[PDB]
Amino acid sequence: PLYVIDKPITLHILTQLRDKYTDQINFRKNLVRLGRILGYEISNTLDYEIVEVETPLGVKTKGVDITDLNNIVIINILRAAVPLVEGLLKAFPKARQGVIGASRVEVDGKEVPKDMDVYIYYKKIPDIRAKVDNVIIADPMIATASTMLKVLEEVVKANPKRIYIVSIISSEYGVNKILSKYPFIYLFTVAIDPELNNKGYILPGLGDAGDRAFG
Amino acid sequence: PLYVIDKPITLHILTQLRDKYTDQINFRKNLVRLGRILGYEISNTLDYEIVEVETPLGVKTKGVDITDLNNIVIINILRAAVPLVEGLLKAFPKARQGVIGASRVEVDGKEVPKDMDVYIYYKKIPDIRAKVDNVIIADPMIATASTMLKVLEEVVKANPKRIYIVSIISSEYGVNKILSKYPFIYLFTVAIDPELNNKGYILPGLGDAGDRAFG
Amino acid sequence: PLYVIDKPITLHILTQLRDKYTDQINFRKNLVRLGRILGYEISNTLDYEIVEVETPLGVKTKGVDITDLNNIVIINILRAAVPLVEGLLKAFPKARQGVIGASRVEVDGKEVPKDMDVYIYYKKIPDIRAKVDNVIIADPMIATASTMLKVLEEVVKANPKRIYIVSIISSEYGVNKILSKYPFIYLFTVAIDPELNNKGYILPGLGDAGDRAFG
Amino acid sequence: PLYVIDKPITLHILTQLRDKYTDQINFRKNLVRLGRILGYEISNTLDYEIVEVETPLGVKTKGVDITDLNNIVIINILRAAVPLVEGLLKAFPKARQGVIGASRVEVDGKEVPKDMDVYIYYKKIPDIRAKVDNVIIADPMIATASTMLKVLEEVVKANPKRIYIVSIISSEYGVNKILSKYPFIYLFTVAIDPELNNKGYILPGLGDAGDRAFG
Ligand SMILES: Nc1nc2c(ncn2[C@@H]2O[C@H](COP(=O)(O)OP(=O)(O)OP(=O)(O)O)[C@@H](O)[C@H]2O)c(=O)[nH]1
Ligand SMILES: Nc1nc2c(ncn2[C@@H]2O[C@H](COP(=O)(O)OP(=O)(O)OP(=O)(O)O)[C@@H](O)[C@H]2O)c(=O)[nH]1
Ligand SMILES: Nc1nc2c(ncn2[C@@H]2O[C@H](COP(=O)(O)OP(=O)(O)OP(=O)(O)O)[C@@H](O)[C@H]2O)c(=O)[nH]1
Ligand SMILES: Nc1nc2c(ncn2[C@@H]2O[C@H](COP(=O)(O)OP(=O)(O)OP(=O)(O)O)[C@@H](O)[C@H]2O)c(=O)[nH]1
Ligand SMILES: O=P(O)(O)OC[C@H]1O[C@H](OP(=O)(O)OP(=O)(O)O)[C@H](O)[C@@H]1O
Ligand SMILES: O=P(O)(O)OC[C@H]1O[C@H](OP(=O)(O)OP(=O)(O)O)[C@H](O)[C@@H]1O
Ligand SMILES: O=P(O)(O)OC[C@H]1O[C@H](OP(=O)(O)OP(=O)(O)O)[C@H](O)[C@@H]1O
Ligand SMILES: O=P(O)(O)OC[C@H]1O[C@H](OP(=O)(O)OP(=O)(O)O)[C@H](O)[C@@H]1O
Ligand SMILES: [Mg+2]
Ligand SMILES: [Mg+2]
Repeated sequence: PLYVIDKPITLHILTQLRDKYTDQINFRKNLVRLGRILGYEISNTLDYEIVEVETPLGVKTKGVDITDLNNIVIINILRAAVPLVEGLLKAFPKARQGVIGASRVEVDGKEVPKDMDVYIYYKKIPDIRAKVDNVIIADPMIATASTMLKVLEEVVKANPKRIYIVSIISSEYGVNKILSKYPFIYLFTVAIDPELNNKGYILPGLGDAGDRAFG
Repeated sequence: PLYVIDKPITLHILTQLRDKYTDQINFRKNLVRLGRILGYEISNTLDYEIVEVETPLGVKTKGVDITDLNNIVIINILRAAVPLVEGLLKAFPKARQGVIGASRVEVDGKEVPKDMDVYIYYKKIPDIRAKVDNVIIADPMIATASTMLKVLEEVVKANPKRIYIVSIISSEYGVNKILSKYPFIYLFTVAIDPELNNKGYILPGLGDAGDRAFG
Repeated sequence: PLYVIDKPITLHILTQLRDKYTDQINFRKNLVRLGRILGYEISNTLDYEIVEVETPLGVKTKGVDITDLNNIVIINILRAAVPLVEGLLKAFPKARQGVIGASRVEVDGKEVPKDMDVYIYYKKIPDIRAKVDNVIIADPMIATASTMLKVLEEVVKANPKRIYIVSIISSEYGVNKILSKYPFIYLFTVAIDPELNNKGYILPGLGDAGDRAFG
Repeated sequence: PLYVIDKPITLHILTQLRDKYTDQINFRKNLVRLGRILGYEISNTLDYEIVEVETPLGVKTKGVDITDLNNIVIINILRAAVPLVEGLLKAFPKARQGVIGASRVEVDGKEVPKDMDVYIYYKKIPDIRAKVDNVIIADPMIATASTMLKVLEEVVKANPKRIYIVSIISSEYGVNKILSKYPFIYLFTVAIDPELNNKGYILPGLGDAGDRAFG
């Protein structure tokens, strides 16, 4: 399932992020912001049940309860996901948090075509309850999806109820590469960019979210 | 224009607010929360223009810019709007803030039928630019709309570009009373309750938002 | 008890507030900020008890518990206290909130000397438990103290355990006028300005906090 | 320079963190909280200059300006520092952010005495301006200081103006091991615990801040 959250509010922030004349304080702050907005979108897609409450004037009345806000396992993909996951926690307070690190298998002869043999050098995920939890992998940029797919490779094994992916900008290539392989995946993103260059950088993109937000 | 923002996320919070076993910290915090969510809805309805930005890799590209986030005049209707306006400011940072106080013309013989001759005892609004600003009157509860209409009576005179109304719960009666009189009004609300009793209290409602949030 | 919280961090923000080239977003945001900082100062003066907790490795160990964070009644003095009280709530989540409005008894012949016969036109305070609660009246500016003293006049009657006053800038005159009358009062403030002019405006002051923050 | 920020407000939160009956939402939230409080302490120790501003009524007047809030390089030591650094950013918005990962040189024969040959497997620090920046390394727990010293080993090389260390709980052993080696270091911490066991765990401590906050 593809969800392209391109409303005015989100395209407004996305524009600020794109703009290179946007300093670090603002670039970082916008990541957190979207995190909370896309965090809200995913919320309106989670499993909920109808409940009954009793108002003050004593009137038992129906209501909704997103019981699944109790089964959230967010997975922070360093280094740029951090700020994104910050805003995500504002929507999923009850989430356990996984941390993952991945590096392109250092080749030597610049090759990044469709695959840069990614490799995990850090992994710390809480227990994922099979067919119960809703895993949410966060990473602002999905370019060649080498990273994402490598992370998924491991998550899929846990067999959680649902698997969500939250990115700001993902590439034409990267979105199809993922969904074709894992069609049951709920992929949320704000914009889907046409192409990526021969270095794996997304175009038009927005530069390096990691350095833009940290350095 | 009526906008009933009844998505799962908003009906979820609304349910917590309804529930009388919800303490003050949480009841108040949920008002602020919705304020920011309904603040986001109104944002996706504001006038924006297409802009062009230059990414880092040097790619001039299109984007949206809600220029109207610059022309916002929020109007806080004491006493319960305060918390609501708190979250609203998180969506409209550039807004000037009006403060208003209204009291039912103290009669003596309990009468609240369709009108309780409301009266303004406090008023402090910034300058409202005719046909430029977008006025946003905030008040969680719209019951008989005596208060709202009394406030509008004064705002309409300013002749702003648009006029929005943000309420959590508004009554069948109160919504129609307002829109029939002022059809051009963008009325945002989460739920619209069937009826109000003979004291002007909304049913099923959620009790007194003012005392629930303050006392 | 006078507490002049003039540390670098607070004098830094106070300076920004003083500066007239500080827009509304920043001026307002700094009020909230100080609110939370002065909110922290008052916290280190509240009654607490020593407690014992059991760490994970199973080690019962001592700790402090500011039990009095449970007995807080904040009193928001319109119109400028609002933003200040916003940050104050971030330190005292468990506080009930009073709202008060006061106006100089509209004379005609500009007189503001030592007294401008203030008058309350709005009042909504929760129940204040005698000798239990710690009342905290918030108002960024204490000039002639006509407002403050008028508000206190009513609060003193409740006979709460303690009474705190949180202001950003208070005048030489206003501070002494209050403490001399009510010596048991814990008055917190960042700076105490030399004098106020013949209109009741503080000098050097920082202008109208109300219009600076709202309009 | 040792700074033990053991005020009631900080010992209050520290107590909640110690307490094993404190869930994840609250344990994590308290880390962020302290981050902002200890972030404020360090602020009152930074180099500032006296400035002059012009109030509204037109009165040039003195003020303080912590110019050094412009030269902050925070260094997040995974995995627990994340939440701590979250609150730290609320005090140092203008900071560049370094990320570091360290692992005990996997031996085989449980030995952790005074040194567990630590090893860095991840490092991404922005440029540190020699004798200009104020580096702030964040890590809630300083036990044997193997991690801290290993991180410092690299930071010292940059020769920044000042080097701060922000921890919640640090051990008798770890504090002296660091300051003896690097006496010019400004070490901030809330509590200093007596001893650590033979596994490197602090006593009384508060358990694993990483798993307490993430899993
Ligand atoms: N039990 C508990 N939950 C908290 C507390 N603080 C935050 N939370 C939860 O964490 C979520 C996000 O919290 P924060 O990081 O403080 O975010 P925020 O900017 O305050 O956002 P909102 O609280 O939604 O307005 C909230 O929606 C709450 O569900 C706390 O002190 N206690
Ligand atoms: N220029 C400026 N704008 C600010 C500052 N702090 C907040 N704002 C603006 O005010 C809005 C809401 O700010 P806050 O009350 O801090 O809300 P928040 O919980 O931090 O929410 P977000 O900043 O959106 O994540 C933001 O979206 C900003 O546009 C500040 O220090 N400087
Ligand atoms: N039980 C409960 N308490 C909350 C919640 N959100 C906030 N609080 C309390 O309210 C205080 C201030 O909350 P906020 O207005 O969200 O402030 P904040 O900017 O998030 O500040 P901190 O939570 O202290 O980091 C906190 O210190 C909490 O004690 C919530 O969802 N549940
Ligand atoms: N220019 C700019 N600075 C911002 C903005 N939002 C936050 N900041 C800065 O970042 C700091 C911490 O911001 P947040 O993470 O929003 O923290 P917060 O809970 O809102 O805390 P306070 O803003 O201090 O009340 C602030 O003190 C500001 O200096 C923004 O929209 N624009
Ligand atoms: O889809 P892919 O082509 O794999 O690219 C996406 C990933 O690459 C970048 O991380 P990087 O390794 O540059 O580290 P960073 O997190 O510090 O940016 C980016 O932050 C994503 O994590
Ligand atoms: O549509 P209406 O029938 O006019 O009712 C709605 C208004 O009444 C209540 O205010 P109240 O006067 O009770 O003061 P409060 O703000 O302290 O609740 C409520 O908070 C609204 O402001
Ligand atoms: O010590 P005093 O001389 O009485 O002055 C202090 C009070 O005066 C101002 O309120 P104002 O009536 O101007 O309304 P405002 O809250 O909108 O600023 C100020 O905001 C204080 O509330
Ligand atoms: O002073 P030391 O004895 O070196 O111990 C302190 C460090 O050890 C822990 O990290 P850990 O390696 O357990 O990973 P974590 O960050 O996930 O807790 C802790 O979070 C500190 O980072
Ligand atoms: Mg909060
Ligand atoms: Mg903010």
